[PDB]
Amino acid sequence: ENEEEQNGEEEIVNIDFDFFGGNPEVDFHALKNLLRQLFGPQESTRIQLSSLADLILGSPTTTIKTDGKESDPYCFLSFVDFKANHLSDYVKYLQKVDMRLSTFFKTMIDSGNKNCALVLSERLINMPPEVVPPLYKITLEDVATALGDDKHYDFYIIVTRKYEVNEVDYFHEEDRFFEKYAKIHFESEAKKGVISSYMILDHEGLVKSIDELETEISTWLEHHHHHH
Amino acid sequence: ENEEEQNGEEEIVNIDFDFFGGNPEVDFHALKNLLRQLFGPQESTRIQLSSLADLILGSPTTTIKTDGKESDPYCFLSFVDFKANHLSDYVKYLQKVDMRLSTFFKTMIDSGNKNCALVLSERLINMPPEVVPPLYKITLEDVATALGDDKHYDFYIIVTRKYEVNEVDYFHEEDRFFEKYAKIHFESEAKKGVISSYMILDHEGLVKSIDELETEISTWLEHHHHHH
Ligand SMILES: [Ca+2]
Repeated sequence: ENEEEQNGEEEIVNIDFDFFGGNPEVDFHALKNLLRQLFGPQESTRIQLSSLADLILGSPTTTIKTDGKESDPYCFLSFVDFKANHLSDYVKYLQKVDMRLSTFFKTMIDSGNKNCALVLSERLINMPPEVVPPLYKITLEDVATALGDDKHYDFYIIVTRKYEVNEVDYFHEEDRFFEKYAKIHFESEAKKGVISSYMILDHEGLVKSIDELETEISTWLEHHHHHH
Repeated sequence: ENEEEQNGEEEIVNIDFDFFGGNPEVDFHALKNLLRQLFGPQESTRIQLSSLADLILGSPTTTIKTDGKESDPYCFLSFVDFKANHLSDYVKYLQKVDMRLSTFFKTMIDSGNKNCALVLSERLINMPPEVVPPLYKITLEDVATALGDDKHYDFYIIVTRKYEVNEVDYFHEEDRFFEKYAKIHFESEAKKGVISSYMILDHEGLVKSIDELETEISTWLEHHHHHH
């Protein structure tokens, strides 16, 4: 059939970071395990991660795969809509994390017309951090294009994880910038050296964070990995 | 059948630069046309380019393809062995280019112990120049791995092309660095605004040139496109 198969085509390692929309036929298992990594072994027992993975797969979502469209995602970003999922298990969880979250939802979001995205972002720890700017730009475009009129979310709820080095460092280096612009930031006590961290950002702050995150490599990736 | 085909897999453009060994079953036509571009319309009538492309396909050669292993190379680098091909049409051509190349060949032949690569390097003008450091590193490894003992060629004869701006500029930005380290470098008179340029480098000068050429992006490519 294909005379280039089994004919020296793998002599050179070629690791490519290809971006795909969330695929409900392929991505569920790997997404569920990335959520387990994000929330950690204790909080994973407190969230229905199967339900959250299903929600993600019906939401604006971008994955990164190095082993083809058929393979597992090694990184994803998803913007889950708060108001449309206001009765979801994950919203139920977030309402109980801290009064700052429940107060924000009630007073800033339920109060009026402002829209809130629940950000789910995780990747295997060997994934390069320079994929993050193109990842956010593509997924933000998914929202803006579907909403039309260059609209966007007003606020973003980001859950992430940090660690004690014996000093605290970041699994996701972009969180350094998110923290700089966060309207609200708080963290749980460390457990097994890992800290659960919660940030509320407005859209201006999110965009500023991604701009400040840009490197020569992430700009290169944006030029080669983008919507039509 | 592949259920991920015709299922949203092209929503995001993903341009990747994959590196392959020279493929005699696929690459001949494109290599010959890249040789025509390299030598130009006048000198192409003075070289048997079919014979040269055949020599390239039997030599250490790396190509870059964006459209898969079955597609045409858009960039290649080849090190053709001088001594093994010392009666070839291409050596005959180089001997008559200029007394400065003929004198170098004589000094080499008479030495009896030095090895020289005939470097053939060309790419479509839309290819990004940052691919050049990983392209050279992979092809040099082809030589060193085959020979063992970290051995390498002593000298490299590079034919290239430059152009008159109406000032002289480079089709291959790496030539600016090669020129600074060249054992011998001379150029023919411009024809139709295009200048034929001839460089002889020793291995130390070639290594220094590639190191000077490295950028954040070319180093990124090296980390993701390399031998096993
Ligand atoms: Ca790349």
